Amino acid sequence: GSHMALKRIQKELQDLGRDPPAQCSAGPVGDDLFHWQATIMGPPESPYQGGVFFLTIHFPTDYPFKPPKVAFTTRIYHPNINSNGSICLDILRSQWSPALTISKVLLSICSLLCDPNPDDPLVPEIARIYKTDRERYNQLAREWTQKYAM
Ligand SMILES: [Cl-]
Ligand SMILES: [Cl-]
Ligand SMILES: [Cl-]
Ligand SMILES: [Cl-]
Ligand SMILES: [Cl-]
Ligand SMILES: [Cl-]
Ligand code: NA
Repeated sequence: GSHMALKRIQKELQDLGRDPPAQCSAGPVGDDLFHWQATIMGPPESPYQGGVFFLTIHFPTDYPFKPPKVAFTTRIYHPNINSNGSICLDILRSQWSPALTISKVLLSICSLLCDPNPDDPLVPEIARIYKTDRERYNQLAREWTQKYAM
């Protein structure tokens, strides 16, 4: 009894090894199954193309009924990800469902890199630039990718 999160995390880890993603990867940090690290590749047609971005993940005690805590540890220019690596994504808060897995979360973050959401922003200056001056947004996102993520 009382191994809800661990059993779920172990099952996700097993499944991940059997049929992993292409654009991202993840796994536990040593013996601590509650602490994972992940990598996301900048999506190919996005201004993040060529970049490699690292993330840290902590699963809560009541996983899968509460969402994982996920943050970037690589700098990225994006309206939903701030300079501390915090991420604003609905499925990490009010739209979490136990149906979601860490692989699905990571793929959703990849989708968010492809298609930022300035209506749920975390960095208002970037949200405004994205919404109204896409050329500038793309150029800055490319420069940040080249400075920090290659
Ligand atoms: Cl159990
Ligand atoms: Cl297996
Ligand atoms: Cl909890
Ligand atoms: Cl665009
Ligand atoms: Cl540089
Ligand atoms: Cl620098
Ligand atoms: Na968008």
